[PDB]
Amino acid sequence: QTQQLHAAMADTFLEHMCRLDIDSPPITARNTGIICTIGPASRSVETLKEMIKSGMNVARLNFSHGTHEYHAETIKNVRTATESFASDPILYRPVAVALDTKGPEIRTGLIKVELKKGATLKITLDNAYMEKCDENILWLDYKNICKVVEVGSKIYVDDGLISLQVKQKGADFLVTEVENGGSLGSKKGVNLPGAAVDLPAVSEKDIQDLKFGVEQDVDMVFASFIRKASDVHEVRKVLGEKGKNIKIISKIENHEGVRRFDEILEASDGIMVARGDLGIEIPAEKVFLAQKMMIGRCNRAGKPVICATQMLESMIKKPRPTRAEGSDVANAVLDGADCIMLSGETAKGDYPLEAVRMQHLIAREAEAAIYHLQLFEELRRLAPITSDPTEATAVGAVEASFKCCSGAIIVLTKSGRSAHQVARYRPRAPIIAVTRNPQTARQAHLYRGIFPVLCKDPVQEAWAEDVDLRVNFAMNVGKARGFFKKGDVVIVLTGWRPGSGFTNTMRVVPVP
Amino acid sequence: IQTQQLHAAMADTFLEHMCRLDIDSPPITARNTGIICTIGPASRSVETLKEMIKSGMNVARLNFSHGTHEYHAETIKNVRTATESFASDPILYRPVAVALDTKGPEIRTGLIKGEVELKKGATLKITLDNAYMEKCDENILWLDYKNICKVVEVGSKIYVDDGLISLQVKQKGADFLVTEVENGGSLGSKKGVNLPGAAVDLPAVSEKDIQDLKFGVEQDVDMVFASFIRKASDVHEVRKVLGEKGKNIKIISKIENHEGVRRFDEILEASDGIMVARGDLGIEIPAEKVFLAQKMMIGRCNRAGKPVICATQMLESMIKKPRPTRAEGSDVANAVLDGADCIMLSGETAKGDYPLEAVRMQHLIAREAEAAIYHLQLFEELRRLAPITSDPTEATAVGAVEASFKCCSGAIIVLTKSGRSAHQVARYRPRAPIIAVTRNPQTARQAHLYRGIFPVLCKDPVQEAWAEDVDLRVNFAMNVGKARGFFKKGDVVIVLTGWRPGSGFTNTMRVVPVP
Amino acid sequence: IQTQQLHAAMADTFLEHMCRLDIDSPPITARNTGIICTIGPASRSVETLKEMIKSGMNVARLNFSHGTHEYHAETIKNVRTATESFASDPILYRPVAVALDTKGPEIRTGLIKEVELKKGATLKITLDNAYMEKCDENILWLDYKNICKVVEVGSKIYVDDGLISLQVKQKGADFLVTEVENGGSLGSKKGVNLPGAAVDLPAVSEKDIQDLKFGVEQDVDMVFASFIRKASDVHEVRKVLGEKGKNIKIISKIENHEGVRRFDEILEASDGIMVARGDLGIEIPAEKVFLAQKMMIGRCNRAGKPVICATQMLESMIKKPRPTRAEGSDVANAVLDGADCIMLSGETAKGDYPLEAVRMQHLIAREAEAAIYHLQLFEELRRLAPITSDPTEATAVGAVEASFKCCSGAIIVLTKSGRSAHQVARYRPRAPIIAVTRNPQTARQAHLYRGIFPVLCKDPVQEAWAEDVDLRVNFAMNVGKARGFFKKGDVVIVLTGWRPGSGFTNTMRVVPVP
Ligand SMILES: O=P(O)(O)OC[C@H]1O[C@](O)(COP(=O)(O)O)[C@@H](O)[C@@H]1O
Ligand SMILES: O=P(O)(O)OC[C@H]1O[C@](O)(COP(=O)(O)O)[C@@H](O)[C@@H]1O
Ligand SMILES: O=P(O)(O)OC[C@H]1O[C@](O)(COP(=O)(O)O)[C@@H](O)[C@@H]1O
Ligand SMILES: O=C([O-])C(=O)[O-]
Ligand SMILES: O=C([O-])C(=O)[O-]
Ligand SMILES: O=C([O-])C(=O)[O-]
Ligand SMILES: [K+]
Ligand SMILES: [K+]
Ligand SMILES: [Mg+2]
Ligand SMILES: [Mg+2]
Ligand SMILES: [Mg+2]
Repeated sequence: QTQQLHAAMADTFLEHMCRLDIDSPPITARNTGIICTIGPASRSVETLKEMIKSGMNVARLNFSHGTHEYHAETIKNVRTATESFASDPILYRPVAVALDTKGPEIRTGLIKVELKKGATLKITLDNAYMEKCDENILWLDYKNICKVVEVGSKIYVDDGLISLQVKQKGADFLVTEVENGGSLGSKKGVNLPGAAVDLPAVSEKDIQDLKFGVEQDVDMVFASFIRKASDVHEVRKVLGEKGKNIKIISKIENHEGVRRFDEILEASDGIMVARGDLGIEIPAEKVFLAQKMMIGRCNRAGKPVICATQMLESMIKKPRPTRAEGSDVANAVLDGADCIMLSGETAKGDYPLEAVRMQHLIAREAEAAIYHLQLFEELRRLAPITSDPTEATAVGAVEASFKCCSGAIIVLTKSGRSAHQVARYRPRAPIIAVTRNPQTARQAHLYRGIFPVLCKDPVQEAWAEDVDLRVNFAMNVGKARGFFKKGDVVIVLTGWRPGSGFTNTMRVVPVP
Repeated sequence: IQTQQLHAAMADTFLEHMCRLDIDSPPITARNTGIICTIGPASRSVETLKEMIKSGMNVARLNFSHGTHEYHAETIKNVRTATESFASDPILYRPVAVALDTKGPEIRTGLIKGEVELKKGATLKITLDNAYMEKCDENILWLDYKNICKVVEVGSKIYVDDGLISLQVKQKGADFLVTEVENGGSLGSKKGVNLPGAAVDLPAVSEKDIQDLKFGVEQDVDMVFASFIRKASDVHEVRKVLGEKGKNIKIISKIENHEGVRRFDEILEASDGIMVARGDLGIEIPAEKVFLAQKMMIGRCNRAGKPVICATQMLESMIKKPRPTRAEGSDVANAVLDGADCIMLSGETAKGDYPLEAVRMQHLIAREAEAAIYHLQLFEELRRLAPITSDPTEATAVGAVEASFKCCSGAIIVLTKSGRSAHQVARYRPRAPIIAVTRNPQTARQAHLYRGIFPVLCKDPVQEAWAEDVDLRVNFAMNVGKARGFFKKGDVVIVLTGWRPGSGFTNTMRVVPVP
Repeated sequence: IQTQQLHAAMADTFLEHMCRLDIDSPPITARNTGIICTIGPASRSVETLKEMIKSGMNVARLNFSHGTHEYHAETIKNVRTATESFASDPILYRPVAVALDTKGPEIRTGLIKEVELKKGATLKITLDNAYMEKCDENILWLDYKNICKVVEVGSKIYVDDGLISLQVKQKGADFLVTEVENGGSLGSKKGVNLPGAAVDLPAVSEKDIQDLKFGVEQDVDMVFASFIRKASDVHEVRKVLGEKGKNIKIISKIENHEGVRRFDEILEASDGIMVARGDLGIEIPAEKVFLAQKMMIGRCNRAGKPVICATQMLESMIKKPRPTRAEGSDVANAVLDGADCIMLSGETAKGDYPLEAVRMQHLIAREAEAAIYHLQLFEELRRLAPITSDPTEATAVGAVEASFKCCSGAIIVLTKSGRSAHQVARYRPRAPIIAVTRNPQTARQAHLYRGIFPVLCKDPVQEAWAEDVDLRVNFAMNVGKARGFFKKGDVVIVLTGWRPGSGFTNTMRVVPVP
């Protein structure tokens, strides 16, 4: 029994669970993409190389902190570490760069502090106190707060750990009662659930950052606090035609984003289940519901989805994660998430590498436990009857791959989409996407199962032989990575002519 | 609005699928189930034999329990004359197989003394005395089976003429038997006799059977329907007689008795296909049990990828009437819904008053039945029970069929020499017709045994560049498709080829628009 | 090893289920599908009519397109004489329903001057009543006096079970000139069918009203209403049956294109449906019948209402003691489709082998019932069942579920109107439903539903209602033992109510047999 072969042959979901075996080793290929946030603990080229070794697929820059040149330097360090392996196209791994926006977030000022259950707290908009915060007065970013808050509303501060109830309202001040204490630091996040904030989804600073990313030639944008389709369209407009290829991933962080989800998903390249803010904005017991709902609909719609925030919190201070954290990652993968994300764990943690290694390990185990019979089956029934060659070839390829127990599905692609279409049907076997486009190579990490492979060889002449060469390139990468051996059987997808959108050929071929 | 039960096939449950079946939903012009017609007095003329091909006959059956070698030699000639009369156009031409159905170990009566009527109660004597072999009446009756008195019993039931006459043995003699008529009816000349629950010792392949098989090999037949097969060793005997000169001739075992049903897995395994011979079976085992046997055998053949023919009395009524009974229409439909590769007419086309109308009716019902097939559940269950194999051809076939459901394709075009590339696509039961393009005339004719395979014979000379030779055969299929109304210009199609010439290199699937 | 296809029903897939079907696995002695026999010259005698009950006839059909009112009045008397001849023993006694099948809006020819028709030779059709008994190869008379208004130059006219076909060449005022398209010999008073032509004959005619009112008086159990085409036609039958016969079940017969199309409309207004294949097979194309049949049986199963598969199930046996392979196959499939009842017409009305025909239906239905994939069936019937807060329904589903679990020999159900039993039936248990009632009419009507064994209690109403219940439960218990449905040690499901009167069933008990 390899990678839960006996588990996947079961008739029922329950019999499948019962047959799950801890002593059944997974395949060396790991399908779920890993996204790491880069900060003080992971910024050095030296450790940044080791994160790629450990399995980081995408690098996140959080734009709610740091200056433009702080990030410009981070990107440089990432590309230095990444291209340090470029001297060997076979073992080399593309690494994407992601810009996560600040967005319409509310922050406190600087502390001059411990708060007590009962003791009152005044909230001012007076900029004279913006660096003089204590147990009596507190300053905020949101200068229009007094228009949307209420006598009796709950205000949450610092990851929703401090809660306050508004007793009295003023013109530019609010009198609150501390409902649960804890200590208050500098520049902390503020939430207002059940209160319709009027801050724009794309602000002035947001426009600056997006235009900056376009120039830094980023791969994707994680747009914070998206609440409707019109907000997604605004991000597109700002990115413009110069960055029209940059992927837009909408972050669902609030009640409205959950509710107008179908509206949003439709207008976006992908979705991130931003659990941090979401866990404050809606009740904490409801998050798993939202998470599973969104991952399912993304799976149904073939668009990428990232499970994010607090997946391994413990590891910010500890070398081993809690049982619940290990359980959380596994389930996120079993839910069908394309990518999983580390934040604090890799930005400011004491154990950034161990945290990444742990994500690889769990995702690989979780991928084996996937009931591929029922999954692929249900994904067919819900797939549309289409007369598009590419789609038909993709379904057929995945189907063939389950039948001949193949080691990989090799796919030649320019824009990435040929590979995207194979991925949405979730084969067991890894999809090796061979492209010459460096950007689509990096972007391919958003999709579950896609192993992007960048070809550096010059364009041969006879297009037939040029194809063959790229196919053999994939073949060598496969052998070297231990995805398959010599005698093994493999699926190869090509097109009848050059250019995007002509994939129509599936071949079953033994390995050289 | 809603073609070939598209709304019916999209249902979640088998019951919801039945409820959504709509009489006003027209089927596709392609009909997948093969039709096999028995040729006799009513269908022997080249002239009417042409019209049977027009109507949809795919295979011609010669029943070798009647007629002389040269009677059949002439029938075959007439068949090939009618078939090649369309050969002047490779696009509209249809290959037609020839089948030899053996006499086998059957028991017959003698001739009625110069129609005798039998009465419930009146006794009847059965003699082996060859002096009475042409002097049969209500008192004496002669038989073929000279070893009958060794396997029959005082109290055994003997059935005569399609099991319509029944007799109980009262006394046993050395060469005679005294019986009591249990239900009457009139007795004719040379009628079939059945002995259920009595182990007959007649050989499966007799001397006459060997003569007929060797004759078929020489007449270059396509398939053998072997009567009264009871075990694997009987199948192996047919192989041996057919020899190396006729090693390509398909062996279809006919299940006609209790033992054949029981050692079925043993038999199917050793045979190229199976025929559910309902006529004799319905006498040999209880009539209420036939449907069980039928459904069991069709399912196991579907599981095993081997062809299966539902046979005998599918449209009896039409021997004398232009319209079939409601039960007969229902029977054909169910046979197809059960998953039968071919359906067969016997008396209906051999000696009937309406041979053509009988064939037209089979086409019509089979086409309607094929639309009503719950393809979601069928294909699905055929995957789960398909073996995990590292054979390129098989993987390409499954993927092709899968792709065809996805892009709603009009056909799956398959280049094949031996037929097997096409066989492997057929066992997964696509909606779309499989157009099998071959140069081998024999595999073209044999391809009719498999559900969904449209054999197409290429007469063009071998082009040079093998690449272009392939392209030409692919375009040949394309033209046949357009002309037959299987697909139009803009339509999407699946094409299966190999990486090099020779059998067993199919590994390439292409999704291609039609010229 | 393996009783009534136990190994076949344990399969994971429909295909694996087919493969595991075994001819050497004997069925249970209980047979669930109801048998309906048409009574005529061959089966009219009290003496043979007793033997039909012995063989398994559950309902008796009277075809009202032939015979006079007193012909039928006599037939009914003979049926009730044969039936009550077993009444001297309540345990072995079997209730037998009486059914009135209407004539309806049918078209007939006149009397022959038999005459032979030839492909090509022309034929004139007259409405002139002077020729109504002078029919030959040149002239032919008809019932439908408004025919010339709905037929066309080029229309096809079918005569005698759709075996003769004619094409209209010229149209007149009261005549039609046709060309014979396929011959055959023409007899007296034969059925005529006009497909694709909208006939304006009323669904319930004057004669139909007379027959319905006659049935009400003869205290019939059900009405098979011919040529129903819309819900308004069903409502007309109700009105005529009135309040004096409001308990008489209305089974609509689907015989034409319009009836198929407005089926949901019809089924919804009717107590049940009959797939009248004879006329339907002429009215719509013969290749399309199986589709219609399977569609209608499925929808009736979904809707919990009875459905009868009818006409030409065993034609061969009108003249032969053994049926054709196709006929044996047809019956089986009709049962496998989920039909509540199967019907013999010519086979028992005018056949040479009425008894052998009934015995054959028993035998096939019993084999077919064993082959039923009960896992998938019951399962799909739950998913499509409505979430209801009705006690009776909940108790029925739970009972059937319990019966699959404890491999029970029966489900015993006390019922007055029959409905408690109807609700258990629609979920299709393996085990036979023994419905114990005192109402003689609901006992006879219970035969319309698959699986229901109606049992009539003749004992006087005991006093303590608790003991009165117990007695009826023990009555069922004795009937079960005597019929060989179960033994002493066996386990059984019992359904009762908390108080007397209809619609209080809410109690399910699992009980060993005395
Ligand atoms: O970007 P897409 O839509 O995946 O297109 C993939 C294309 O790549 C090919 O494999 C060849 O690519 P090139 O044109 O770059 O040589 C085509 O056959 C196919 O149409
Ligand atoms: O059904 P078969 O006998 O395996 O035929 C499949 C063969 O057809 C082909 O497409 C053409 O074969 P030939 O060139 O020998 O005619 C081969 O590539 C492939 O091996
Ligand atoms: O099917 P119905 O007409 O609702 O009959 C069920 C009724 O029969 C009983 O089992 C017996 O009551 P009766 O004595 O009135 O017949 C009741 O408990 C129950 O309400
Ligand atoms: O921004 C995030 O990652 C969040 O809110 O979880
Ligand atoms: O062999 C046959 O076809 C039969 O017995 O019916
Ligand atoms: O009347 C009928 O029963 C029919 O037409 O089938
Ligand atoms: K024969
Ligand atoms: K009638
Ligand atoms: Mg956030
Ligand atoms: Mg035979
Ligand atoms: Mg009728």
